[PDB]
Amino acid sequence: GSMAWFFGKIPRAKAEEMLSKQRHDGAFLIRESESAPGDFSLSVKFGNDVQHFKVLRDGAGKYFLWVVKFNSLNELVDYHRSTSVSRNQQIFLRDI
Repeated sequence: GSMAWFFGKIPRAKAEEMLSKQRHDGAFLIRESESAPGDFSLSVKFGNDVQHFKVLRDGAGKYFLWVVKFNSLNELVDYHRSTSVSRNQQIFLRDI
């Protein structure tokens, strides 16, 4: 029933001003970006600064801020020693 976080089209500069007054870190708003059709941005008050993040999209039109992909098998395996191979189960890799 209406999202307080959607501020439509507004200049970066207006959200900075409107966020630096929000006291609690993690205060945020999404905003249609002002130069790229359908682009979105997420602005976050954090610390004494106000931060911005491009809202990425994939060829399927999924949205995501950041994802993790590796350059090689070595790195892929190295990562999953501390984070789940699966997503529904927590299975970590341990060398035999």
